[PDB]
Amino acid sequence: DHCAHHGEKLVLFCQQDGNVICWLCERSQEHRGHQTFLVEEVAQKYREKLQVALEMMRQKQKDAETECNQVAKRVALIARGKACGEQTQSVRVLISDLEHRLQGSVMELLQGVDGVIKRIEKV
Amino acid sequence: DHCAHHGEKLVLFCQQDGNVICWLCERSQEHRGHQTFLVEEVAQKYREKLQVALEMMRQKQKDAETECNQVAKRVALIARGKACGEQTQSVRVLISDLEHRLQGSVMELLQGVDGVIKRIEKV
Amino acid sequence: DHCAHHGEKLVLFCQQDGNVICWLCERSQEHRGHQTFLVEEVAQKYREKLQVALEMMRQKQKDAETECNQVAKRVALIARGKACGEQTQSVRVLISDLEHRLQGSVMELLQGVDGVIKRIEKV
Ligand SMILES: [Zn+2]
Ligand SMILES: [Zn+2]
Ligand SMILES: [Zn+2]
Ligand SMILES: [Zn+2]
Ligand SMILES: [Zn+2]
Ligand SMILES: [Zn+2]
Ligand SMILES: [Zn+2]
Ligand SMILES: [Zn+2]
Ligand SMILES: [Zn+2]
Repeated sequence: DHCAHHGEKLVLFCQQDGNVICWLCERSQEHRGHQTFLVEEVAQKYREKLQVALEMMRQKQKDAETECNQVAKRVALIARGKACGEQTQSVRVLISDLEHRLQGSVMELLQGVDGVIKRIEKV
Repeated sequence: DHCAHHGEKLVLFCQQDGNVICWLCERSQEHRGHQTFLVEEVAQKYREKLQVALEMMRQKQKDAETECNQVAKRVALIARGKACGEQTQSVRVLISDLEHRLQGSVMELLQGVDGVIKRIEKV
Repeated sequence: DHCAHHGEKLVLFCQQDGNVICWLCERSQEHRGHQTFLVEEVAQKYREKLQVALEMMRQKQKDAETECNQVAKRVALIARGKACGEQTQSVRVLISDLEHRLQGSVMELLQGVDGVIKRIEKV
């Protein structure tokens, strides 16, 4: 909950970068013309954004594996089950990440959140 | 002298609200587009504004009661003295408030000061 | 490294004044419309600016005294050596100041630096 570089409170959320920063960070050239908000005023927006993204991926994952289960119930179908495992990997990691961000604190929720958003957009 | 919500120093005076706030308060949506100044740079303006308002009300109160004393010196004049007591109430409370704001600290002086101004304007 | 007036960290450099100030200083009327930067982001600019200024004055001083040495090697030439001592005084003090600013910390480097710049410009 503290900026390791400046030793100040991490309480500002930059919309350009999706990072949680301190007031001295806000002055640096990195965020010269960036719009910041209080962490306490963007949490709900992103929390609901990740909740829906988690739900839609859980549904897509449930559909995928119920199908993958029928194949495995027949047993080279083995290589097909291997493909499904490799294709759905990034979803399993993303689902895990969102479950961590939602259950945890506001720091874990928002830091680099916009990066997790764009990864969700990819699938 | 501290913001109970954010634990920061109350050193900023918002002109839109007439409140003494902290730097994190200044970031919240409550003061999205409000002009703030240092508490130490608006005290004199408001101090003299309240001094004159106190003086003009003390004079109006002195005139009123000297008149109210003549009536009571006759003794239903009793109900007339009761009316005067009810009519001049808000002035007695305002005079008291200003005496508290002027004698005390800068916090008591400026917090919600603009609210006391508009009440002074009413009479 | 602390603002004696406000007790806050001296981490902001005002370009209009050439002073190192705190965030409460930045709010005062003194710097109403001044551009500030992080001390950590202007040090290099001024450090190199003073390095070149020191070098050019050391060279001008070396040339001057080697000439002053020839005169003193003859010995009223004494009054001429006295004039040289009085003429080159401000350079000897400026050279000393720059050597102090460059060797020391960022505070000593930048505080009132722009004042030392204009004195360097005079010669
Ligand atoms: Zn920082
Ligand atoms: Zn940024
Ligand atoms: Zn599968
Ligand atoms: Zn506050
Ligand atoms: Zn306000
Ligand atoms: Zn009366
Ligand atoms: Zn200061
Ligand atoms: Zn300035
Ligand atoms: Zn000489």
